[PDB]
Amino acid sequence: CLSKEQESIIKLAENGHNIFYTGSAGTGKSILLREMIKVLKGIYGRENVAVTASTGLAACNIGGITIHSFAGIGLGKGDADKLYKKVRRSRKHLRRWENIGALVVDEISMLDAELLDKLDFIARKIRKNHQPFGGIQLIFCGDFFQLPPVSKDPNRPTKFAFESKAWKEGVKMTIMLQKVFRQRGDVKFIDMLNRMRLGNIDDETEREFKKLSRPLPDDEIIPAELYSTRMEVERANNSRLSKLPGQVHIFNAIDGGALEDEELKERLLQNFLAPKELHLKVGAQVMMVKNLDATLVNGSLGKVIEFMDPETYFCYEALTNDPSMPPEKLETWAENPSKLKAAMEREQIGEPVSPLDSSVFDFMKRVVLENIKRKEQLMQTIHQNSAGKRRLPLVRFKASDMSTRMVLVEPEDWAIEDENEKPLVSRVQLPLMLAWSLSIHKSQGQTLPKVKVDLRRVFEKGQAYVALSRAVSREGLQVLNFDRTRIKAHQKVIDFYLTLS
DNA sequence: TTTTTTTGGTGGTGGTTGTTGTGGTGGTGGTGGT
Ligand SMILES: Nc1ncnc2c1ncn2[C@@H]1O[C@H](COP(=O)(O)OP(=O)(O)O)[C@@H](O)[C@H]1O
Ligand code: ALF
Ligand SMILES: [K+]
Ligand SMILES: [K+]
Ligand SMILES: [K+]
Ligand SMILES: [Mg+2]
Repeated sequence: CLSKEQESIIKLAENGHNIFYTGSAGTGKSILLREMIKVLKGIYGRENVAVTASTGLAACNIGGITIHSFAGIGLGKGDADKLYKKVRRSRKHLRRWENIGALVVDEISMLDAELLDKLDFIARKIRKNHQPFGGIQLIFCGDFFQLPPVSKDPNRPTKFAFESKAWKEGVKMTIMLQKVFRQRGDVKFIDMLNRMRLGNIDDETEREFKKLSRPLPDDEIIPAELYSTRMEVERANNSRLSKLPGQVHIFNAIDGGALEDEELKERLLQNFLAPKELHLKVGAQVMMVKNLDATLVNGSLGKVIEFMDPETYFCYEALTNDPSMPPEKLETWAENPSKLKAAMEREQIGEPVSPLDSSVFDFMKRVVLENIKRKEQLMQTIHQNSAGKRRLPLVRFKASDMSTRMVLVEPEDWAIEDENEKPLVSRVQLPLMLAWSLSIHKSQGQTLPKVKVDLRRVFEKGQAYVALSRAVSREGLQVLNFDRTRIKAHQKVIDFYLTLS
């Protein structure tokens, strides 16, 4: 049901142009990108379109992965020549760069000039091809009135992308969307945001946002919550978890790394994104933070169903997807776990095991011949035999393709490197974090019809604008600590947008 | 104040980094593995 404007951008891409297209929050940029990818893939081949964004959550929104994950450059910090050498070792990433025909990059506002220039070097060098990006077709999408790249604060609204040599030679074409969809119900709200987008906040606009400080309805819809800093986010996530009914399950990380200063180690540990102490409950909302396979990536959203050991989960999964599931099969595995292990492997202590929440057996429930749910009492027995085995969270993850894949999530390992690649710090922990609340950075690209926003710690230009334009309706938005002095837009972006009509 | 991540050969400034190689479609490495 794409608009006249959206379809012409898709059709322009068919003609082979290297395009950047843009528009205010909620103009339908990502919804259009999703559809565009199908036709680029039909032109180039299923495996030959790189779909990428600046953050994990924004990449998942269009079925892709982070530009960093795609390129194979790690953090991509060093000289272009060093990154290229890292890339050319890894067979997956070198072949990817040689074979792809198109590179899709969403939320481009968060990509700094150095990365584009280095990426240009990499594509030119790998493909033996002096075209702007080795000839890869470029589709760039985002809004530079939103967040700039993440940096600290020497003198760094880091030169944005439009200042990169790679950009000026590569980007052939720009397209601007104008119609705001996200907030379409509320024209006064849309006008307030777009002027807020440009850093032009008047008194009357300020009055209306300060009016939205009233609390949200206590209704069963759990709100999204947005904060500037990870510390704010963790407090909001842990609060919501404590309101959930249920026994807490504690997962303490295993940390290491061959550095003598314990404090220095902890500084490096903070940026691993998986918590030291992961607390989960049945019903907890979680986010995947590691790239495990093709459709389970950083940004995948899920809900904890229960906690089971691998033997129990094999039975749970098979009971799911059952032709009719004669309860005899479950019984064989119950009294003879040696047969469960073989069955499981054919396809490949002092703490009481709490029984499974009855909600996890609801899928079979939606005539006493078939209402004999002995399997529920059979599944509970098999689970009880897991006393003294590790019980992992079963999470229903939802991918960008609308699939609802159930995964019993095992611990993974993280490591960082040096100027070269010696590991400084390493951790083993589940690749999960609570995700009712989101940082404003990772929220960028999301649509949040019920959201609380606390602007108390906003610092970068455009951050306040990003947070409020996630909302759909004013009735579903609360804003705390709005301050107009913290919303001024970057003049370089105002100027750049002047060559656009 | 915030984001970004890692198998194999089209490296060798390292095995303390290989259950990540119980490898070999690599050689400007050798405290690793056969
Ligand atoms: N043509 C359209 N018709 C109806 N709704 C749309 C259309 N385009 C976008 N939307 C809605 O607008 C919201 C934001 O769109 P999105 O593609 O995320 O914009 P952006 O990526 O620019 O923020 C989505 O929830 C989507 O449902
Ligand atoms: F610019 Al957006 F969601 F991608 F507001
Ligand atoms: K090696
Ligand atoms: K060797
Ligand atoms: K080797
Ligand atoms: Mg988008």
